[PDB]
Amino acid sequence: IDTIIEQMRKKMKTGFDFNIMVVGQSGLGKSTLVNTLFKSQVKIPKTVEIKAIGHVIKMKLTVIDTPGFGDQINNENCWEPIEKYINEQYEKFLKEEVNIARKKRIPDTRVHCCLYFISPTGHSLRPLDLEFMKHLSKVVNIIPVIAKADTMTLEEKSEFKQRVRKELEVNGIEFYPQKEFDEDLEDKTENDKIRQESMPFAVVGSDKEYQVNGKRVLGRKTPWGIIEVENLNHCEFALLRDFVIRTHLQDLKEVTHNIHYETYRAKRL
Amino acid sequence: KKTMKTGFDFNIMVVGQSGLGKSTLVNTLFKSQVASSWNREEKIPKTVEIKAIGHVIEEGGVKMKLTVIDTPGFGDQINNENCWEPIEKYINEQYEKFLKEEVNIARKKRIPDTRVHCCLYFISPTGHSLRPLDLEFMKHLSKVVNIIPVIAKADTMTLEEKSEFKQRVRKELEVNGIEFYPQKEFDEDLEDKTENDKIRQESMPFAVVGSDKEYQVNGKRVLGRKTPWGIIEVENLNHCEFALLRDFVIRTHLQDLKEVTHNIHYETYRAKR
Ligand SMILES: Nc1nc2c(ncn2[C@@H]2O[C@H](COP(=O)(O)OP(=O)(O)O)[C@@H](O)[C@H]2O)c(=O)[nH]1
Ligand SMILES: Nc1nc2c(ncn2[C@@H]2O[C@H](COP(=O)(O)OP(=O)(O)O)[C@@H](O)[C@H]2O)c(=O)[nH]1
Ligand SMILES: [Mg+2]
Ligand SMILES: [Mg+2]
Repeated sequence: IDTIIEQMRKKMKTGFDFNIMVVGQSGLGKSTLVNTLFKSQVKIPKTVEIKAIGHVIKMKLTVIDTPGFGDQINNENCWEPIEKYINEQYEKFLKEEVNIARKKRIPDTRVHCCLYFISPTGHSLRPLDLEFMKHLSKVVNIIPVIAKADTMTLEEKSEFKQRVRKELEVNGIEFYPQKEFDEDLEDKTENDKIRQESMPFAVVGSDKEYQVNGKRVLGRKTPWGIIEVENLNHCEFALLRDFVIRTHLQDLKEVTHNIHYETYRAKRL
Repeated sequence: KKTMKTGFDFNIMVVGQSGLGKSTLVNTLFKSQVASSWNREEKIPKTVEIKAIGHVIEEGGVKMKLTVIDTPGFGDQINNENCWEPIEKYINEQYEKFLKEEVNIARKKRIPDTRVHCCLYFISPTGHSLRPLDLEFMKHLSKVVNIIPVIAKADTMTLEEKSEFKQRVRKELEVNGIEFYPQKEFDEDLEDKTENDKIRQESMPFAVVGSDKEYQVNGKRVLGRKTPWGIIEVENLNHCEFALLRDFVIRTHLQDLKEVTHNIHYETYRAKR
């Protein structure tokens, strides 16, 4: 009997893979948001190693948690461990793609999406964050996210989202969705809304559940009330959730393959 | 009874990375120590120069010149080596001034005192351990001024998060030999030690919320932050510990801060001069 239960836990073939990474200083809620993402589609220690966690939704969703980077006294080249991980998956894929083993289906561990967490300071972006995002954008789709958005009043949040958008433009930071890859009027219309209003996504994370309106929901219980993570009246996690998992999942993979990976392959060959 | 002149000068400096509510708390300190007033509309600009703001304050009937020194943030660059040197320089510049002035060739009855008596070091509520830059920065400052660690934006935390983080900060500071005020080395007897043990092990670091804006709560206007869920009241002990910090620095330990500054820190400067 005990043996019989073991095979059941072993287990689900999937049609495709999607891989998201979270990146930024320690203490910004990255690991919490990883768990939040997983609990939206079904104490946390400091993260000391890059770790990939997968779950079947059929698709295999992998979320890659990372140690804090860009939070030290000296941060020169602090992006290199992340770059190394990303390029390792490109190299893996390159060799799998030649396909000597003649598989029908090729495993894809490449990072299709990188959530870059920005601390909610109210002020101009850190030069370090600008530099970090610049290096990452060369090799992966970057999506800027404002961490711990419950830190901000409504006015502070609007002001800061606008500041971040302006400073990304001024500094020439490539982030997804890139205007360069808008196909038509429908894409330009939807993506302009995303670029100019929705982004950067101001999120709150929690893997704790509370009953609100007689329903179990993800929420953050502060001493002043329960912040409902998936309620758009409370934060923008649901906008981020739907953007990455529903509306632009396929687009993120296509840019990853046809642009970032092809750039890797070009340089490799 | 009461007179126009101030009894003494008291100088507080706020230090920490940008975006931690430092400049806001500067404004909060002055507003808590004072009328019907319209709230600030414009955002406080990023602080890019060291700036001393002074006002005559009353506290328990006595007038003091309270100066709060606002400072630029740090830690936001690729390379933050030696980012404490500008603050160290200001602190030493005041010691130097006092040294040149205390000779008192002008025969003044009172000597103007611009020395930093108290330095509030703001720590981001990160949940884990301290940031290495913060540890190093505090380690350097603790050798030349009185440091009090403060958890910034404490409304960021749940009650359990706040409790654990306070302990983690204390443990980190102790393991690293960081002698923040009240320094154990200067504990003079058992009564002193028993009392300062409580401060070091329970009171500190203070978890604060800052706001120089006022909102009506149950018929009274109070300092607070207006969130979608409610008003976080800065001077309410049930909401945060700003009131404890203010009372500690302005009333109960003000003179002790000044004495440690003059008899220890300033004397070490003067000896090394
Ligand atoms: N205020 C606030 N705190 C959060 C949020 N998400 C996580 N936290 C807390 O922030 C601290 C660090 O979270 P963690 O997930 O470990 O961050 P990481 O170091 O970036 O992985 C913990 O105390 C969390 O409970 C959030 O959305 N808002
Ligand atoms: N959540 C929270 N935000 C605060 C607090 N105090 C200030 N702020 C906000 O934090 C941002 C930066 O404040 P500022 O005083 O300029 O910080 P400084 O750069 O350290 O001087 C502003 O949006 C403030 O309104 C606080 O106690 N809690
Ligand atoms: Mg983590
Ligand atoms: Mg400031």
